[PDB]
Amino acid sequence: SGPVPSRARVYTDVNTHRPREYWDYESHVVEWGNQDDYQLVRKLGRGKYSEVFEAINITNNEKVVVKILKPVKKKKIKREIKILENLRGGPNIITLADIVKDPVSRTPALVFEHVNNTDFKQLYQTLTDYDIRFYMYEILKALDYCHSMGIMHRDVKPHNVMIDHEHRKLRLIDWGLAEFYHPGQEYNVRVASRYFKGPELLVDYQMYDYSLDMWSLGCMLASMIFRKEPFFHGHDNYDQLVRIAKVLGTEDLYDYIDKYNIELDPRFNDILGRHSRKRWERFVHSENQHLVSPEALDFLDKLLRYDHQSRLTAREAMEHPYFYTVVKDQA
Ligand SMILES: CC(=O)c1[nH]c2ccc(F)cc2c1-c1cn(CC2CCN(CCNS(=O)(=O)c3ccc(-c4c(O)cccc4F)cc3)CC2)nn1
Ligand SMILES: [Cl-]
Repeated sequence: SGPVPSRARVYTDVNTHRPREYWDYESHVVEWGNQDDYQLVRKLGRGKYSEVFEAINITNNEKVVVKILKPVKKKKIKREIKILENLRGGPNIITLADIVKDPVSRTPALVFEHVNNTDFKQLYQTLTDYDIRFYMYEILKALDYCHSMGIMHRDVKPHNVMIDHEHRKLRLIDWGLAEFYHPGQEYNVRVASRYFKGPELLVDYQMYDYSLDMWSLGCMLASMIFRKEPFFHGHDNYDQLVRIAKVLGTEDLYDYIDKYNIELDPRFNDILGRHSRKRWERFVHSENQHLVSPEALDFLDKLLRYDHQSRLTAREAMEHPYFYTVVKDQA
């Protein structure tokens, strides 16, 4: 036969219970403003699907970010917009403030609240163990919210987390890969960034769920606390899985494959090999020990599992002892 079906352990039917217009983004009609309200100041970054500019709203002098979309499928634009609107006001979700089209070229852009991330290379290399716990909690607040709202982010990774440390402000950004979760729907595995792709995506298991975001969360925590960017440094999609096999081991991988009756690409035959599951200690050394603790390693081990159904949910994660101290201060 073919694969064994899978359903998310939490928020399973959340979208079944909502009215249709909530998730049927194909039919959302969009209302465009004039980009001429917004004047671009400088460029902030590029990417596969967009360029991002700092801009000024000339009607109220407010500073904003304009995200000019490169040509995506028309329905992916509706999708991102509908997701952003559904999540607007949620904890640590970037707030969408406008939808405009260039008046001549007719290119669409989204307008967001500005997050000030400048002097971030300092931030990277100087977050305390406490700050990492803090910002992990902030990320998790964003993921529990969007998962509870029936939405898979699918592209969690440091570049899609914006932090303004001066104001301990974190926003989860770029929802253009996000999808609504529906039980039984088979999704596109060609999502996320290579180093953050979950095993489900690498073996072509299409019926995945919110747990994917938590595998990605796992790869950021590991690469933060070990100081190894990226943690799983694969050289293509196939070899990405080998690199995970070299840490998680092959026994658990092949048990996962068997559990879900996954057809494994015959390419993986020769390369996956035979690998023992490593202890997290072999990634510790004097330069990163200050960020590694028993709690951090228990927490991380519970995110990086082959079987998506067995990874910690966002909510379960926020309850881990790792965050005991963060939870206390918030109060
Ligand atoms: C791209 C895009 O659609 C976009 N759309 C927007 C909408 C509104 C807006 F205003 C801006 C944009 C942008 C947007 C994108 N950019 C450029 C990048 C430059 C690289 N940094 C990554 C470092 N992050 S960061 O907070 O230091 C960071 C991240 C994570 C951690 C971390 C970790 O990796 C692991 C554990 C704990 C952690 F905290 C640390 C720092 C992010 C911004 N600027 N604006
Ligand atoms: Cl964005």
